[PDB]
Amino acid sequence: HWGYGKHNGPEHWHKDFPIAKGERQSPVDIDTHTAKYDPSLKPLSVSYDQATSLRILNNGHSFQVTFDDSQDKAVLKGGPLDGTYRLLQFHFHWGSLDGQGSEHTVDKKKYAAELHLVHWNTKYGDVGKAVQQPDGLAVLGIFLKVGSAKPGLQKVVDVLDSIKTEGKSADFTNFDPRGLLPESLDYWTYPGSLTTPPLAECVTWIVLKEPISVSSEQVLKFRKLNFNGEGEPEELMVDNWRPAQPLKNRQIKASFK
Ligand SMILES: [N]S(=O)(=O)[C][C][C][C][C]C123[B@]45[B@]67[B@@]89[C@@]1%10B81%11B698B746B814B562B%10%1143
Ligand SMILES: [Zn+2]
Repeated sequence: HWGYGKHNGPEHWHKDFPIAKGERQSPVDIDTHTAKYDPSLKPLSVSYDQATSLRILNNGHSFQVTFDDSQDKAVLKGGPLDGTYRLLQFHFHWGSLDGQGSEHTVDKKKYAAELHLVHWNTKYGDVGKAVQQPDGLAVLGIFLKVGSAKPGLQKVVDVLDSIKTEGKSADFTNFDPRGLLPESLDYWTYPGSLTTPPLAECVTWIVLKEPISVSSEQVLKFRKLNFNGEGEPEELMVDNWRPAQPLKNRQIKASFK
């Protein structure tokens, strides 16, 4: 039922998910001048050398690449985190035009898209249990700007024609998520939520300062996907982003000066 349209979009979500108006919702505007440099923050540890991608799926809200999270193969640790977080999946949010699409904003600037690498804390054993905990998930967010192509994204965009509509999926092995990362691991961090229903307040957000560049042709392939199932009226999967939510009683910390 929920989606991104006029009648079922983000302003409606609180009716099914009342935490939508809670105290630690995501995304937020990152006011770069108000973020506090915290010299006690550690460098982020991203260990993706043994990542095993499995499948790529159109879920009717975005597309996602799912990983084998049954062992510690692709993990996030360090930064603001305590313990080890396993990579479950990545997905994107994007716009109908290049001036919107990101969920987080930086001094009110919207990027063309935002990549989310979703990880869960191994202390809770499974993602279902982790979503019920205030430190259950760590999501690494990366902004996409339009310019030069990202070579490491191309394997992903080339299979999107095979998952056009909601419910389609395909085998998607040997995809290396290291090829989606920018040079710097400088980050902002704050406590927040899932940006899609159920909007659970379980996420340590880690948002990279450095965007990656993708080409117009790459982002145009995102915009050919459909929210609808095959046999329903065609509704392009664009503008699948939640807008910035109130910061309330939170401080955004920066790993860098
Ligand atoms: N946009 S985001 O905040 O990166 C989404 C983060 C969570 C994605 C993975 C999920 B959410 B809860 B638990 C796990 B199951 B249920 B719903 B289902 B989706 B998958
Ligand atoms: Zn997301």
